[PDB]
Parts: sequence; structure tokens; C-alpha cells
Amino acid sequence: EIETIVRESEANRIQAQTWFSHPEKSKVSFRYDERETSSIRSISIETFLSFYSSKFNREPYSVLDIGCGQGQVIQYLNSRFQKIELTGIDSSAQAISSAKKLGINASFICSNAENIMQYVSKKQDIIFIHLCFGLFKNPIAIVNTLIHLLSDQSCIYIVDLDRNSLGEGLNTAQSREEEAYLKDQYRASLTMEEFKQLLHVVTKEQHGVSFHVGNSFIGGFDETSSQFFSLMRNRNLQDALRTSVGEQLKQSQMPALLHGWIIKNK
Ligand SMILES: CCOC(=O)c1csc(-c2nc(-c3csc([C@@H](N)CCCNC(=N)N)n3)oc2C)n1
Ligand SMILES: Nc1ncnc2c1ncn2[C@@H]1O[C@H](CSCC[C@H](N)C(=O)O)[C@@H](O)[C@H]1O
Repeated sequence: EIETIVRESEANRIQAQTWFSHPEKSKVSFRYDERETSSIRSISIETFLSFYSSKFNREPYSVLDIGCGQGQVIQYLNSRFQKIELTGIDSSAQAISSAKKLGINASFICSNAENIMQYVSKKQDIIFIHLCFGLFKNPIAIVNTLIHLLSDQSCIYIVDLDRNSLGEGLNTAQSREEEAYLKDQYRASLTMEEFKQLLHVVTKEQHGVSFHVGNSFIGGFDETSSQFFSLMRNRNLQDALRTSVGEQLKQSQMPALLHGWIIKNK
């Protein structure tokens, strides 16, 4: 039962979040994230851009980046499009300070993402939740809120750790502190089993809203999917994929990620 599952794992998520709110821990988390999670960024972004284009045959007018960190995703998107409404939200004041220093045409908000409605009213074409879902105290509540911010043609794209991938995660750790960090992060994560239930519950009563979940490398779409084929026709995604090859080991040696889509098409 997903509501119960989420409630009972709340303490784990609180503990994982200390790695972003406590001064000493935050140094460990930033260093690890920069070194080991930067490579996927381009892939994840080009995946949602290709999805959007394949689904609605236009570029998104707006992107909202949840847990935007130091603004790296927004920076990438800003260099990509001539005109796009970019908004990033993160509860770390240091992170938002860093994002604002980039001097980019974007709105950066420092707040719990739970509070998004206090700052944003315009419906968003894409809401991106990259590598932060398991940090939310109330992840169902935040998703319900974000669904209300979706435009008539839109998606939430969530990429996050799968709890059972801890072992492969630990193989990328380069210190005892990093080991402790990942142990806490993976403990707070969902499994595919849980994540599917979560996506089902938040979408089932919502007219014109559907979901997709998967752990395959490319948006969680497996190689049999017609949506997958459409995604892969996109040159920008193809180029990001080709470029990435030299940074990675065999698939079985890398941590599997959860990929979830909440898709609105009214
Ligand atoms: C290119 C192939 O990619 C890989 O081979 C690869 C190796 S390690 C890795 C990865 N490790 C994280 C991660 C750990 S801690 C964190 C923080 N952002 C906090 C996570 C918060 N979420 C949860 N705890 N659930 N990210 O993200 C990614 C994509 N990917
Ligand atoms: N409730 C919340 N609201 C907004 N941001 C949050 C949050 N809990 C954690 N975060 C932020 O989530 C981020 C996780 S690490 C950075 C994730 C980033 N999206 C990336 O692509 O790598 C941290 O910057 C942390 O400050």
C-alpha cells in the first residue's frame, strides 16, 4: 500500500536530506554529485526534449526544474533554446546563490518545492525532477501539487535512484564519507515496484493524465516501444548518447535508475 509505504519510509528520506542541509555533509554530496552524476545530465535533458517533441510536435514553452541545484540544467536549457521560460527551485540557499551567479535569463527560487504555488502560477510544459525525488519528506503531496501546474500538453519527468542498486552505487564511492552518503541516499530511494504504484495512484483519477515507468537507460523506455523509436529519431538525443560512451562501464556494473513520466494531454 503506497501511502503506508511512503509514510513508513519518511525517516529515511529525512536522513538522506541531511546530506544537503548539513554543512559538512553538503561538501561530500556536492563533490560526489559533480563527479559521478554530471554525465547523465545531457542524456536526461535530451530525453525529455525528444519526448516532448515526439509527443506534441513543438518545443516546450516552459520548463520548471525541481531541486535545480546550482542551475546546471537550466544553464544547459538556456544555451539550447533562443526563447524558453525557465524556472528552477531548490531549498538550498547556497545552491540558489550559485545558480543566480550564472547571470542567466531564468527565475531561481529558494524554497521547499512543496511551496511551488506560492511562486509560480503559469502552467508548465515540462516539470523535471532529476536525482532528488527520494529527498522529499512528502513525495506524493509534491507530485499531486505539480500535476496541478501541468499545462494541457505536458509531462513531469522523474529520474532517481532505485534502492536495490546500492551495490553498484558503492562501487563509485571514493571515500568512507561518500560510502555513508550513498548508503543513506539509496536507503531513502524507492524501488521500481513502489514507484510504479506511486505513479498509478497519482494519475488514475486524473482525466487525460497517464504514466510510464521503467529502468532502461533511455527514459525507461525499452527497445520494443514505438515511443522509444520516436525518441531515438531525434538527432540531439542521438548525439548526447554517442558522446557519453567513454564515461561508462558495462550496463550490469552501473546503478539502475528509475524513470517515471506523468503525461498530460487534455
Ligand atoms: C551515465 C550512467 O550513469 C552511471 O553510471 C552512474 C554512476 S553513479 C550514478 C548516479 N548516482 C546518482 C546519485 C547518487 S546521490 C545523488 C544525489 N543527486 C541525491 C539523490 C537523491 N535521491 C535519492 N536519494 N533517492 N545522485 O545519480 C546518478 C545518475 N549514475
Ligand atoms: N524539498 C526540496 N525542495 C527543493 N529542493 C530540494 C528539496 N530537498 C532537496 N532539494 C535539493 O535537491 C538537490 C539534490 S542534488 C541535485 C539534483 C539536481 N536536480 C541534479 O540534476 O543533479 C539538492 O540541491 C537539494 O538542495
